[PDB]
Amino acid sequence: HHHHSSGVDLGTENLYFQSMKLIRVENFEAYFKKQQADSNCGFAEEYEDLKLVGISQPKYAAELAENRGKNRYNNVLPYDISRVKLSVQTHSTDDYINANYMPGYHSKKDFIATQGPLPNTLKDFWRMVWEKNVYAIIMLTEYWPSAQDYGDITVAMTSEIVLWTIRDFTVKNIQESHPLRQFHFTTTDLLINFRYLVRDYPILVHCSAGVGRTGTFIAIDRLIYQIENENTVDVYGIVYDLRMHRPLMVQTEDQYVFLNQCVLDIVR
Amino acid sequence: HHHHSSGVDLGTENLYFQSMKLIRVENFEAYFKKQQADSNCGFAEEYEDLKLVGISQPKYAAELAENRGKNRYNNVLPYDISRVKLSVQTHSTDDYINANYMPGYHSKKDFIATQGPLPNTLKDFWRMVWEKNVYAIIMLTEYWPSAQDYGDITVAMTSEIVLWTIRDFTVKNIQESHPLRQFHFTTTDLLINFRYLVRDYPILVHCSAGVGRTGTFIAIDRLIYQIENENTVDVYGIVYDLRMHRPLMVQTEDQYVFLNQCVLDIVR
Amino acid sequence: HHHHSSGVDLGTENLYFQSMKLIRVENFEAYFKKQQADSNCGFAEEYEDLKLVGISQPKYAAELAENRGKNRYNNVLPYDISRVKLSVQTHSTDDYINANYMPGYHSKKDFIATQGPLPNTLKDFWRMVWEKNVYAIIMLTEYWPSAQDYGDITVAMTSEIVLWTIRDFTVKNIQESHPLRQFHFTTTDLLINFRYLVRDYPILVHCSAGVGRTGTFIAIDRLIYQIENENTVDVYGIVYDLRMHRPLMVQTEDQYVFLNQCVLDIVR
Ligand SMILES: [Cl-]
Ligand SMILES: [Cl-]
Ligand SMILES: [Cl-]
Ligand code: NI
Ligand code: NI
Ligand code: NI
Ligand code: NI
Ligand code: NI
Ligand code: NI
Ligand code: NI
Ligand code: NI
Repeated sequence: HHHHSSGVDLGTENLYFQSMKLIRVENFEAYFKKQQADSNCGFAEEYEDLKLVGISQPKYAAELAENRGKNRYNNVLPYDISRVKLSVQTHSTDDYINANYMPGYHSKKDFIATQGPLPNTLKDFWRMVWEKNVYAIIMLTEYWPSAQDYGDITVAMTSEIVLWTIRDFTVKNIQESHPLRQFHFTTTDLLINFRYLVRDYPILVHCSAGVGRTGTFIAIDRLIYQIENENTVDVYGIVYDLRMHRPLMVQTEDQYVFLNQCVLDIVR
Repeated sequence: HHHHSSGVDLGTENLYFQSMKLIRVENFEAYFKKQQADSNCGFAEEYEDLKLVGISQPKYAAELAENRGKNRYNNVLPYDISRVKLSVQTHSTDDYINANYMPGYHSKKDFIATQGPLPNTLKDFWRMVWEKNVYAIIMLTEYWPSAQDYGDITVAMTSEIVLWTIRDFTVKNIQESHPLRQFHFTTTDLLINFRYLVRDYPILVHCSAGVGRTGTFIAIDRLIYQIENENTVDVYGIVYDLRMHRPLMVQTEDQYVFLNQCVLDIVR
Repeated sequence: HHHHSSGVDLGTENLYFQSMKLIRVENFEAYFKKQQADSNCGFAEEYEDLKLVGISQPKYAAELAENRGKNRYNNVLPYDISRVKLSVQTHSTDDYINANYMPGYHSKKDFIATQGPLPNTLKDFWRMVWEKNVYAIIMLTEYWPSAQDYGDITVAMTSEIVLWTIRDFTVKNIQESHPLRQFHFTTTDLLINFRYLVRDYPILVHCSAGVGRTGTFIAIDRLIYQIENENTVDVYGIVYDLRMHRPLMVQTEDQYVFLNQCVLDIVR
């Protein structure tokens, strides 16, 4: 615990000053109207203000020569500070998975946001799932046994209900097993509903780059907790916080604006 | 959790090195004598050593053009890092109140230190009281209904005992209510007694600028807890910590020296 | 809670990136073989990589003119950030003891690592023991009453079993008493056994400079907890963390390599 003087770390200064924008829930009606005017231009400004948040943070792991083929996109790289570090065997660079711990409402490790695994990273994906005791997966878009072995880990599917759909697997170290529930997702009703569905039961959330839909989902889960326990809304401040842990969370003005659309609904 | 190398933030370095001065309570007699000698000159040095603590911290919110009329004094401005951020409606700058969270003995949000509200900030004052769930106010010197509405908040007075005096109000959102107890204060006996009085029952503490009497009060409350649970005294280190969260806490050598006078008494 | 941008504090950057090297316990057999090859050369590289960790941290207290005679060696000085600060009487510099809080598995104050006391620091040593509520001492190599007074503290010996050996003392403020147990230590069996012995019963650990054997002991205690609760090993990351709080913890390649020898055993 230390405070910083002005001038040391500009990023830290942004954080103290304008990292957050609280609205009481009983004023969100009036406020949402204000921002959906001149065609969303108010939300476009909040969204533009967030654009540089957290992008100055180091990402050495992700940029090493050996870890190039483990990243789906070159512009979506995990920040060193929040990345998920796997165990090691042959060299340090085994530890790498394009994945970050994201804060939820209750703690900082509530989520792992990650990209949809590559052919050459499926082994690492399941390793991550086992090592970090992952019990739920949220697929927001075929890396699973329709049992298959992936490295030192064996994955068996044990239930499939197609309605979104729900799947149950067992993950086992081939040298001990935990069970897993994956929630596969396929108006704002559907998103809000899909989440309340999910919440009955570290939550790994992936879309394709692990950033747009992934961010919208995590965000809405947090907003809902804040709407039920506090009686307030902070879309700006949640995305800010997500950006401080992984780049591009909520990737388009439309997703940002859409989050706000979901909130406006819950509030009625 | 990170440690800093030397040279990064001199303020942080001061904090690691000489931010604190512990005296066992059974040695405070001997020590107090030492500092009240050559006419208080020992306490004058501790007091001079504290003079620059925390003043290099950013205060952007407080210095914006729109927030000028919300500050009673121009030399008492809240640091960004600890300021109380209110909810928003028309623009960001609604969030502003000249107020800081101050640490108490038990946590960092134990107190809010603030200035005595201005005519144009009474609405914000009551909003702060409601939003941040304030149950006690400590007035250390007429912003209350002798019910009145202040913005979206309604304040009714429900009890007044004049002895110091004690008042009870109800604060209500005009769109849910909590009750409030205000302790209005009017030798070191009176201060020590006024506090023990207060403690039976986030505590908002205000004098005029929210800094001298405000700091002396908070400080003495902490010292007393430290004297009862630890068996030690750290006046220097408490003021240091208060300065790291709001400027000028304990504003004159006389208040500092007076805190020490109160301690010397409790110790007998 | 703040993250830092790249470039602010290189030490902090090292911490985010390569501060840690996790091995699942069921892979340590294969990994240990790899590092004991070309005559320990793999462990020599891990050990060389750790050599600069934490050495850029400020140590003002330890370097002041008045505190020179309180340090056994001039190259083993406590970092300001973790040093143990004693109470004061005649001036600030009374607070000084060549000692640092070291993190254990459960918290950051689990250990105090310190040098074997000097003739002119025995008073401070016992003061530290009393003030910081020390219940166990681990001697890893005659500062105790075979009752003697040391400053304002009286130390009586109450039990001595010679087998390593175990001693019990009572420490008393001569102006209240707690009891104390000292564990005096005299293959990897003996170290692992000596620890399990110790653990039945802030733990002060000292060798001569408070750094080699001291570090090996603390480290092995942490590794064992990590092997029992996680099912993993991180020798590199534990020493790293110890170096961030006191210099030279695990002082030779042989101690580092020996820690790994102890782990390899437990794993069988
Ligand atoms: Cl973090
Ligand atoms: Cl703070
Ligand atoms: Cl620390
Ligand atoms: Ni800390
Ligand atoms: Ni912390
Ligand atoms: Ni603070
Ligand atoms: Ni942290
Ligand atoms: Ni630390
Ligand atoms: Ni920092
Ligand atoms: Ni904090
Ligand atoms: Ni964080």
